Amino acid sequence: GLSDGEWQQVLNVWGKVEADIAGHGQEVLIRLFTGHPETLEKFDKFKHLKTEAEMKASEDLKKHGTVVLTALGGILKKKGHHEAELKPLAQSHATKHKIPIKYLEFISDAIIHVLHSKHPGDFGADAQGAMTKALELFRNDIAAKYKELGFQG
Amino acid sequence: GLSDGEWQQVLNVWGKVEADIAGHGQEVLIRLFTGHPETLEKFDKFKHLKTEAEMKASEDLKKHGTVVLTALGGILKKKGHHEAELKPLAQSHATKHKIPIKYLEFISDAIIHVLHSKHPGDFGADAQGAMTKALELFRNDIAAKYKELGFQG
Ligand code: HEM
Ligand code: HEM
Ligand SMILES: [O]
Ligand SMILES: [O]
Repeated sequence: GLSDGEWQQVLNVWGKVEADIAGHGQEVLIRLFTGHPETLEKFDKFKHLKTEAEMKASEDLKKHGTVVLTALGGILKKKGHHEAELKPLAQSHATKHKIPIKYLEFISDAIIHVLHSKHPGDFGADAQGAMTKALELFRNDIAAKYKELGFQG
Repeated sequence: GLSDGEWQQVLNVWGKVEADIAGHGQEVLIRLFTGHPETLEKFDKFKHLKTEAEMKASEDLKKHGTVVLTALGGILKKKGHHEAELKPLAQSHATKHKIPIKYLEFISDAIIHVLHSKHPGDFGADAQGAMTKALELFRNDIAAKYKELGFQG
């Protein structure tokens, strides 16, 4: 994973990307298609393009490059936000508090019980299943950080 | 990992939690500590709490309950935001376009090339390493969705 400064570096350079997203998107796809021409075959609209000049002249290529970099930017930003909260929690619970995954299972059990007890009208079988799944995602994401850190959990 | 309706159900019950985060948190920790007393042994600052009534009386147990559920809610919500960004892309790239991970590697390297080419002062060695790592996280996250969707990338 990335450190906090590395995430900020990603954000900073993406701001440059978004300041000229059309130019960046064009250049990315041109680099892809010239370096790896087989990738062109995936694109009905593009697969006839043979030269960088032809690629730069394609309005369809330019708008697709923007679509790609817009989508990737959002994924990167949202990953960064999740990481910024997950990472410190995994770090402290692995290295200072030394909390095994089974104990995260136990608190998940308690959360499910408390929610069912307090809010049965908002916690029927499907909603309880949803929360059970969500808490498992959380535990798994912590466990993956534990493994990176070397903590048995 | 959850459907859209399941995420809605999670966020709906979480809104109920947020109407009294401290009460919910207190109740979760007391459930945990009463059911699994070894978990209370991890909290050196709660060594004075032995009985259920003592737990109920503790200002700091309740405050810690707030800390725990505030953190968990942020992580759950941010996971949901990231999932929702990954979802449309993994759907199409697995099931319609059928883009191998090797082609995602190619476009990742193309992005790094373009950023180096365009911004060498800003996008030096460390920032390039950051972006390289971030794009690997992206590819691995899509690869995990591919396997859930039955697509060998
Ligand atoms: C950073 C990686 C990538 C991102 C963020 C990305 C994003 C997108 C987006 C947002 C769309 C339009 C909506 C959709 O169909 O999902 C799209 C379409 C498509 N992508 Fe990707 N893509 C990536 C990599 C690739 C690669 C490497 C290839 C092929 C070698 C590819 C092939 C396609 C194809 C064929 C379409 C449909 C084009 C059309 O019919 O207009 N994608 N991509
Ligand atoms: C939903 C799961 C959990 C969440 C979101 C959570 C959250 C937190 C947060 C936000 C802190 C303060 C900042 C930090 O040190 O990271 C904390 C501290 C701590 N957590 Fe957790 N925690 C969870 C589960 C557990 C479990 C199950 C245990 C023990 C069995 C545990 C033991 C501790 C301890 C010992 C501290 C330090 C308390 C003190 O300040 O003295 N945590 N936790
Ligand atoms: O794409
Ligand atoms: O905690």
